[PDB]
Amino acid sequence: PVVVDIHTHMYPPSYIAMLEKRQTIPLLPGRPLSTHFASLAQKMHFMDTNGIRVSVISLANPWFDFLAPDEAPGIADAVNAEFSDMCAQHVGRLFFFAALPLSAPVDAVKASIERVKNLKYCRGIILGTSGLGKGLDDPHLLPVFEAVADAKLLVFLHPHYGLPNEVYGPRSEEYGHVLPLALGFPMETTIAVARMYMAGVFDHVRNLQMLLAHSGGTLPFLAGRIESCIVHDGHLVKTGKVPKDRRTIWTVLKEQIYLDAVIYSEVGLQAAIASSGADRLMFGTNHPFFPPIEEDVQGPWDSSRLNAQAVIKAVGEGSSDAAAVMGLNAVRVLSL
Amino acid sequence: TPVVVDIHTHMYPPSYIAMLEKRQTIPLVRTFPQADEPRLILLSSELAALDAALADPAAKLPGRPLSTHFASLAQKMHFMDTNGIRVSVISLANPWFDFLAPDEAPGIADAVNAEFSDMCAQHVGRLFFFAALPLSAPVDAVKASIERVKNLKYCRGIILGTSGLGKGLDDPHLLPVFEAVADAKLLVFLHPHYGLPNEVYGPRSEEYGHVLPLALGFPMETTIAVARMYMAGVFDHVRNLQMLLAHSGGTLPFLAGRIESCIVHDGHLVKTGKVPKDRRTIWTVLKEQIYLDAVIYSEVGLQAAIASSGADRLMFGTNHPFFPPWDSSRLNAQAVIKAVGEGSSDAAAVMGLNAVRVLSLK
Ligand SMILES: [Zn+2]
Ligand SMILES: [Zn+2]
Repeated sequence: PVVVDIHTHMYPPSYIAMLEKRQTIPLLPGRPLSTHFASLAQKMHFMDTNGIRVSVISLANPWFDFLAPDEAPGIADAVNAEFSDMCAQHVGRLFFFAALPLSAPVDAVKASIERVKNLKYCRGIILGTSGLGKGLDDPHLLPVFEAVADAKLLVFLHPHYGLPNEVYGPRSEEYGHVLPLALGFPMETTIAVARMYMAGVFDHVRNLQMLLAHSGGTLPFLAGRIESCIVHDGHLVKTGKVPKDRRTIWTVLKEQIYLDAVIYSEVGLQAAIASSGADRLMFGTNHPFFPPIEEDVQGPWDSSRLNAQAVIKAVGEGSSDAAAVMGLNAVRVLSL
Repeated sequence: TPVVVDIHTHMYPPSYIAMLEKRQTIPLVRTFPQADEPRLILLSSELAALDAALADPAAKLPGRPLSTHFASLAQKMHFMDTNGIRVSVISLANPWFDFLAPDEAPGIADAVNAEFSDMCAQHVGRLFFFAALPLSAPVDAVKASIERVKNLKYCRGIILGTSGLGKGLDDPHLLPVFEAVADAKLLVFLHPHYGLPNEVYGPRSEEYGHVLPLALGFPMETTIAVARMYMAGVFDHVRNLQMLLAHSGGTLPFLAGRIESCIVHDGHLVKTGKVPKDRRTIWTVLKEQIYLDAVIYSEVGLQAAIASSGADRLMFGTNHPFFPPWDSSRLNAQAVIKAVGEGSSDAAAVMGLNAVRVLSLK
């Protein structure tokens, strides 16, 4: 009964080092930074306490997107080295998603892909929605998707930019970070994957595999609506973009898309399972972003247990589908 | 045998269309040489396609085709008879009266609402309507329109967008409007229109047609609006308020759990005492003050909507006549057969009986 967490983050000491040369951004305001973000000891302590055996860690947002094109490749190389080295400290319990210097020229990005492919304990790539600066449906980004897919690396798509702040209205500050995090993040994810599907990225790179943060954002709920809008669209019909042999979003959700379990609900989880299948769901925690305010921070976490109990509500404890989502799927797909 | 009710179905009265035919700014209706039917242009996402069509008469046709079905009450009844729909609760479609000048808004709103009442009178027992409010006008002019539609025959609720008076739905100046509507026992039908700022769809948005604004922008707009209402405490401040949400609440049934998790873990909210132990959760609101329409186009969506609000709070809709190829009305009826089952009490409830009870359709 191996338990694997595929949605878990760290800010390495080398990453925090360069964060304190900037007074622009990254930064009462914002989040408070603790040892849980930086200390690998605190990570393994969290894993032991919460019954987690193997973690596929990844750098948290904003990654390297804010960096200048000249410094970004060098910084990405150093941070990815740290990740590989951190994984070697606890062999068999730690793997990682590498981050790419997407603010650098395409050549440097493709060179990074070749390097991280040959880094120990690396099993994939984490990337945001901005791409090279014009989203994931940017034609210049196709050779990047092709290189990542050929390298046998899983793409972990993660939000950061959310939606433009105006949408939340002039009272947004009164609700804390609830609106950007609860809505902005999953909506950003959905738009990005929709733009990918509409541009035909999945068709052009059919070996590409995609893991989606927060159960696809809202994708499992909006998939049917997206399909209906596609088949009825006059512009797409006239231009011959909708033939009979066209791969529907449901087919892509079951052939090329994986979903995480960080949805905090059995309602949402049931929708995601019915979208991709119980074999294509993977348990996550989003550690260390949601710590208890009243309860002890060094003990068990509320965010991790809510996602765990939802699985038991969805597929039942003891069954093959439960052991798969909780870890055995990640072991299978990410070669652990 | 059980009565079928369509609660999501639209009309533009002829006078409303004529008003749009002479607009040079969105919303508008424009006739093109290469098309028989005029073009309906309602959205900010259509702005670029419009300007390109005016400069070059060879470019793709902007907006959507304006069929006769939008203004035809006869074609509405024909559609109902063909699909076995006994009752339609009709509503003015977006953008309603939002774009009207503050001075002329209440007068036009009063006239159009009276037309809708007269339309329903042509087919007694088969047509009811949601009214629209002159929300660009001062609050007292809005209030005056509420007590007017309160007295109108066959009026069963209010349809409104997400902009409110201009500051959204969490604007405290809008609270008395929610109160008045709730005190009048009128169901509020929240409906999308504004979507999301066009930049989120990227520089290739034109290549995808209407898919992204309609399939994503609309439901996301709805979700942000309701979340803003909820976070502001609108459901606590107006306890008798009942809300019908278009397209199964947008994304709300899927995101509800995430919203809840973010609230309890929000440091700023907990410290300011905005998260008490006796607070009404989003789950509670979804079962007490929120109804959802059954226009989701999937069994996955509908099942999630049923789990969130309950079968007694789901209501069948078609979005007639925004579906030109009649098949989406059959597709949305088909999902009910798989989710709860054909012939059951739950199906009969979703398909019409819930609407009969909640809207007092007699
Ligand atoms: Zn995360
Ligand atoms: Zn509609």
